[PDB]
Amino acid sequence: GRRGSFVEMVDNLRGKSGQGYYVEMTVGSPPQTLNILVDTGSSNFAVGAAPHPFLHRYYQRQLSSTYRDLRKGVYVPYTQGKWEGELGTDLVSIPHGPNVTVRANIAAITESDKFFINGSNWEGILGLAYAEIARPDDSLEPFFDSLVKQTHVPNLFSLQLCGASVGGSMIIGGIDHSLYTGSLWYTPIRREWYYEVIIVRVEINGQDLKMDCKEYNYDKSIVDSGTTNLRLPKKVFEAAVKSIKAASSTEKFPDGFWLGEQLVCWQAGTTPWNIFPVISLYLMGEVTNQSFRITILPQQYLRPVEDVATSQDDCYKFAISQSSTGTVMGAVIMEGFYVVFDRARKRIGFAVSACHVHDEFRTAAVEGPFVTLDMEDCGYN
Ligand SMILES: C[C@@]1(c2cc(NC(=O)c3ccc(C#N)cn3)ccc2F)C=C(CF)OC(N)=N1
Repeated sequence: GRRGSFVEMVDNLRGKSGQGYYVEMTVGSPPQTLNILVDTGSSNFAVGAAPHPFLHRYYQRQLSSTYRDLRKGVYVPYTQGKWEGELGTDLVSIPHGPNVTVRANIAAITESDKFFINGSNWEGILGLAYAEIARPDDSLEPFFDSLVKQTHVPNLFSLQLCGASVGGSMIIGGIDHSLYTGSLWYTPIRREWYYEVIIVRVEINGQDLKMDCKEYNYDKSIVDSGTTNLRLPKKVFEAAVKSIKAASSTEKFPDGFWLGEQLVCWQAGTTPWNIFPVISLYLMGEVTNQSFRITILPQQYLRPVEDVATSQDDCYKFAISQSSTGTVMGAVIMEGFYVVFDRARKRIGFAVSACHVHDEFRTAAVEGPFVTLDMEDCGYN
């Protein structure tokens, strides 16, 4: 397709619960196939390049006639573990994506810790965010930037994350209208580094948290397909769970559950969804003093934990958790919505996902417009 319909790319995402969403890619000539995690929270294209025992397969540079060494390394630490690699370029394509082949930067991973997941079916990570947060620096052109520069692929992508096997769609260079219902609503990308946005108001079951909105974006709010949780700043988390506790006080659960220190189980088929509140985030709109509201269900924040071998019941993780890095709108948010990363226009569109899991009483929602004053004061500097 060219606009509005891209049958080729529908259902091009796979994964497992809690292990993220991956797309099939090829690197080098002749083409080497790899499953690659779709990550809007980073900016490196990095692939396994050595026989780590967890890996189904890895990039074999020796086999590629189109491979070029940049004679430079890159060391990428995170909070939990790291990866390290050798920088180069090669020909990269997406079999179930646009019908093109691009020369892109590839970090050939040669050492890692707590990076590859044991039992997962991906071998690398596609950083979809901007050069500003690329490693080692902003001169290493991210994949999507190389894609847009070298081809006629429009400067946007969209994500439908569907939620042991998960599915979804990454529509590269377009939007597929079958993937959502109702209207897209757009929030401005504040700065092109992460996919930074501003949260303007928070409601639990319709009840405003009544916090200084500056808190909601302390020090950052981002959209991140490479994180499971809805992550909230601790002050906001405290307030949020306090209200979530109140709305659900029809039942009691240990404190640890709310901190994700323990899991909570119900007997098969009898999860009290209705005891749990909806969560609504108001996002800055396109227009001065105008906002919109996205609403998620317990279906989104209470996640099935499948691999619990010491229990026979239906066990769940509370997937809202505190943070030091700001708000992270991960899979918990994105699984409710069709999300349009409108890079050309510096904006992010949300619409009700045609695939989000709901019940017969409550649906995920995108609603507007609303009148919100002082939305700029919600940003942090
Ligand atoms: C570069 C990475 C990253 C992300 C992941 N992501 C996942 O493993 C993962 C798991 C489940 C879901 C879901 N749903 C999404 N991503 C793995 C390794 C990894 F290094 C680092 C962080 C933390 F700082 O956050 C983001 N967005 N990306």
